[PDB]
Amino acid sequence: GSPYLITGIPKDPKHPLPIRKDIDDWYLEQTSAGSNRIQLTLFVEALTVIQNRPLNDQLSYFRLAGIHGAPWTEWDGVPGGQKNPTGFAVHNNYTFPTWHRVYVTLYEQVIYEAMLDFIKQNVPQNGKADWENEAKQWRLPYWDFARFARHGDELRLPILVTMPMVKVLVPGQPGKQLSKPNPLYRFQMQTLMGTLERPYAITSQKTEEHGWSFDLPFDKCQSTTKYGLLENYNADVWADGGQNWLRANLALNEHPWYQNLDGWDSVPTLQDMTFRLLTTGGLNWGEFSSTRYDQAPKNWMNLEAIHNNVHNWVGGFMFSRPGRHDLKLWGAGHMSSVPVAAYDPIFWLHHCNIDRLTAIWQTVNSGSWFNDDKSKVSKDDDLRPFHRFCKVVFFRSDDVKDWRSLNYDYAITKDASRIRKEISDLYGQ
Amino acid sequence: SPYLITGIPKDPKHPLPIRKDIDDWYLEQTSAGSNRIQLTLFVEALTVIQNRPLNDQLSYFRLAGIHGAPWTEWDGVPGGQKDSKGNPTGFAVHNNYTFPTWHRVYVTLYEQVIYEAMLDFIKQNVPQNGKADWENEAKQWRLPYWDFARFARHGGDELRLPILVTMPMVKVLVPGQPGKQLSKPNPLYRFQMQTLMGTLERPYAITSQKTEEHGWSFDLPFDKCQSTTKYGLLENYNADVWADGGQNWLRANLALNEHPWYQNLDGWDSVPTLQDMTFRLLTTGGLNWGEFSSTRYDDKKEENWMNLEAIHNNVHNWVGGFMFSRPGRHDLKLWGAGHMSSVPVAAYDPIFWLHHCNIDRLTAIWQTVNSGSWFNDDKSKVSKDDDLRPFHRFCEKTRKVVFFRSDDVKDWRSLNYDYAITKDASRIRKEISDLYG
Repeated sequence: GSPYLITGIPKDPKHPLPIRKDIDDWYLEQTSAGSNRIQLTLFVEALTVIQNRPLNDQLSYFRLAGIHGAPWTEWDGVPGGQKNPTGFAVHNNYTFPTWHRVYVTLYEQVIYEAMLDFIKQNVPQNGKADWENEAKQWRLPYWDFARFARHGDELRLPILVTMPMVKVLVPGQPGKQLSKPNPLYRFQMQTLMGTLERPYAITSQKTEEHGWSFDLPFDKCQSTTKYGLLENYNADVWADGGQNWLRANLALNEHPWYQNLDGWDSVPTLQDMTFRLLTTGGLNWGEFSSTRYDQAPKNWMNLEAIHNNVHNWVGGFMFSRPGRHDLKLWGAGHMSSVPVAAYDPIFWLHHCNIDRLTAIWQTVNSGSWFNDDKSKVSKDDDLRPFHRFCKVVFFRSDDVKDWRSLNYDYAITKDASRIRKEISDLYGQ
Repeated sequence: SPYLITGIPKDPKHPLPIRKDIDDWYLEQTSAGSNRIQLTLFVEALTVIQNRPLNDQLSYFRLAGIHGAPWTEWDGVPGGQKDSKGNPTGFAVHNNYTFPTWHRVYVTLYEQVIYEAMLDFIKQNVPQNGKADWENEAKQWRLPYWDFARFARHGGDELRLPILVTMPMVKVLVPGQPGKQLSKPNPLYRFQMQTLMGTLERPYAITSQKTEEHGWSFDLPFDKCQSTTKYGLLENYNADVWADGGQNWLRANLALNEHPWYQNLDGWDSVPTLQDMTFRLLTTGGLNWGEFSSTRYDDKKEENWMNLEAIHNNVHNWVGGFMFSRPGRHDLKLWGAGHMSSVPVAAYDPIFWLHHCNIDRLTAIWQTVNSGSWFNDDKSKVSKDDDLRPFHRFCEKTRKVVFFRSDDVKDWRSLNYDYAITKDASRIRKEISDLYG
């Protein structure tokens, strides 16, 4: 049904600006004895429904991920097949943060709507009000890739992302938990993705490694993978190369930046680079938002550059065998490849945190919004393919300058009096 | 009970069938067309065996239980044994000269149980017209071995876990409908129960297992695992991760090729790769059975070659993951613990058997080029006549049920299997050089 208006979760007066929580904190709460476990259940059941929707359902997980890149089809009546090929997503431009702000909100809203469906069909009548109230309080959790994980000093993929199965409530049965395949662990189709019905087939994707072109064999995958695609391995391994989360964690903490860091004062960790992003003063929106601005600054990195490295480190960015010292990080996977990154469910949790970093930076740089010579040109670009009710029109970056208009917030931005102390507590050395 | 172990029965149409390299076998089964009957048989039979209940002593859990935890009876032979530390221990022999022969029988038990389950599968699922062909493949099938010392082929320069062990799903034939195929969970990828193993009914619960790392004690939380894992157990990770810590096969492959030997190699001529260490095992002259077979021969070594058991101990570590507690930063790349590194629970990981199949093959190779070296040095002679509990056999001479003893399996061909490499005594030294030198 289109156009599909993207609004964020509708406003309820007894749910003022609910917050998007850190996914590790949220998971730990939901699985504690003092929680009803309803939000975890709702998220798992809803995302499972969404992933199981057919290709001709534009609110299926496949089609939502397909907005970003391959297989470069139409969405919501907006044509695809743009050229050479590429998707709706903005990369290397100043609208990178705002295009993705709307994309993350779309995902969140679709999940919320599926939660309501689940409740109507599965919850005892006397429990629906309670479950609905949890659905209205739920927002899409973020993965804090720059925060040291709880340990009863290491950055880690989310707890829940590393679990193949997850236990959920059986509505109306205080005892029953049931273990189910975890829809956050990976996404797979019922066949190899390169054999999907036209026009949905996922092709191999070109990459360059040590000055040679390789074909990343995503057409040969049935499941998304982190690090599991290696050259000169049998293609039956590539069908499901695994969620090799230990290697992703290693990459996050070894922080092999792709940038040349000659002349830098130090090689920062991912936490310290993030800290500098949020605390370095005097930068304009174009400098903060995108690689396009750049001779490049040293001892600081822009949001998109950090983002690009984290994608590489989560997905695996070396298909062909590297030299001896790099073998510890060998392997390629979806998140390192723009055309197919959005299929890995961690994509959305990562972009939730990029959205949070943007909100934080906005809060402490309120005068810098598409306001310099460079980013000014792009401010009024249509953020296709996303529709809103003004007449129905395309989103523009100014529409989402205030993320609260989309009826979510972050704890760190809600409590703005403390924001500089909180940035220091979380990410300061 | 008793379950009489014989090896797969002799069929005159199938003289001494061979145990194949499981990567070669996998490619034979899947590459030159869809010649997938043995692959289907192995997958379907092992799936049935893994899904048998605990009160079936030919269930996967109970067969794996023979080796170590939970330290119960099998085939009417009581548990309750203690090891050199005074801890509970299983029937398995470690640190004695019967290490190779105890495990030779164990591997044959597993192969025999699988074959019997293949026959049931065929009777239940294969139409009359296909029975002969499928029965022929079952009778020719033997347990494949994982050649941990051979470079993996490219369609080679590095050692790797088996292709098939790293696949979560596998495609099998539908016997009823030639041309039709189904993707199924791969029973070689991992083994799991339907609850955490620490909460199984008495007396089968798997406890945590105490291990030493850098001089300090750790309780490896195998009680909190539903699934076997390679490297997935890390200290101060949430227990929900431990329930199924994953098959982290890239880390296992890294360890195999980095070969972090646990022994003190001070003053060695060089630090051998796993392939070269295996070469040296097979080609170093003037060794006796005791020296070849066990870490017991020379304690100080464990305090320019390495014995079979010592190599086996390292390979178990490298497959399973041997660091639960977080190491120094320079060693983080190999952090993580898992079942294969822990004697009490290693047999639950399906790769255990493929590894031990190659340990059996290495023993057969060594025997072939060291004729007469067999429990007859001053140290190993005392163990020659040990009962290999709990394994029963029918003695044809006395017509009694008795335990296996090492001399019963001196000739592995009496158990009705062989290895290609041991077929031609004229060729074996060349083949050792071709593969490992």
